[PDB]
Amino acid sequence: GLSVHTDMASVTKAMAAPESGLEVRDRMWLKITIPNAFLGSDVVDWLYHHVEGFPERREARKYASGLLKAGLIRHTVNKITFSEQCYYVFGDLS
Amino acid sequence: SGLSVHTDMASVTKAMAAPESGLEVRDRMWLKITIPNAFLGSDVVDWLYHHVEGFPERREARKYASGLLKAGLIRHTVNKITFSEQCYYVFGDLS
Amino acid sequence: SGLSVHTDMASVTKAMAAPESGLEVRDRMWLKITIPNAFLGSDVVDWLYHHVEGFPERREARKYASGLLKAGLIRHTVNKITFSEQCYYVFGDL
Amino acid sequence: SGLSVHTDMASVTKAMAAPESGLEVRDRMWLKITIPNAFLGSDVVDWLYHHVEGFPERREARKYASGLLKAGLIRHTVNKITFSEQCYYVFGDLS
Repeated sequence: GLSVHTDMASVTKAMAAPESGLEVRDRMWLKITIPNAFLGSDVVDWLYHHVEGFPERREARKYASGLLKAGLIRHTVNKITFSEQCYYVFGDLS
Repeated sequence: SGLSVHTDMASVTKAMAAPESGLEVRDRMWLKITIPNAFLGSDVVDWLYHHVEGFPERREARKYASGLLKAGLIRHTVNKITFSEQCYYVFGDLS
Repeated sequence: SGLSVHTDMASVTKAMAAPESGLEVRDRMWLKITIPNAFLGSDVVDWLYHHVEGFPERREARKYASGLLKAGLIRHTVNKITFSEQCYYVFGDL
Repeated sequence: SGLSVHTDMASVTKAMAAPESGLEVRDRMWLKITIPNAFLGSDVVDWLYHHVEGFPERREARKYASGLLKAGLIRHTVNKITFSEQCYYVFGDLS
């Protein structure tokens, strides 16, 4: 039904139709170059392994959330709540 | 040994930020965007090779996909010109 | 810069494999499998809630779906017992 | 409309399983496997291009990555022969 002889716009319209078989998703992943960034779970891990006084990892997560509230670490996107799957940078440490 | 829950917060943070602290710190971040009906360039190429007659090899279906981008029939999700199988695309104006 | 196309390949790889090399390493991988007519647990829960009368709220549609898995009317694709909306399923022997 | 909590369960399932039932189906699924220290082919190519001098463009860094897979210095996690940026690898025997 379709070939290299078919006009391009018609081929694309067929590809864009319901049930065409094109594999699609409602999410995408993008890589941004940001100097000196770090993953929320990596902060929590570092705290739990290098800072004494956390009985369970849950308490390290809570400290990292405190760090964000104080502006010692900062969100890279417009977000308020602490999250382990988000990326962060250091605050003003002057 | 040396840092505890009793240490000043700024000083902990500055320990974590020093060179050689062990914190995984790198020049990148990954972000999840919700974009309904987006698609990888490799899946366009696969669809074309499987549904459009006359591609002697897969590389010819890749070149045709690049032609779709050039024409505006598909569009990059970010500001980039060259076609790549690893990037995400959406459909252009099909009205 | 200390590495180039003149460096032996084995040494370049041991550099990439070193701690703190820069290379993103994580303890996971995602595998894509072709399985005609598979579906997410959430897609089952949605269909029951929209098409079967008498559920007071969505949670009871979730419990019904878990009942379908117990009965073998739907099946996990991997060896697992607990029903989850995020997992993939196929139909049982009907 | 026709189906309720009083309907036998097998019949509800057969209705859900019929063509045009409205059930969202797919023919691809994604499985997560816990593999220690695995990495994407794309991150290999990014690392090489960023840290190894003498690549005129990124495609030469990819060709180099492919060199590494042939030599067994890196290894596919599933039985695939050719190098792909979208697949996951682990290191080979490094002593």
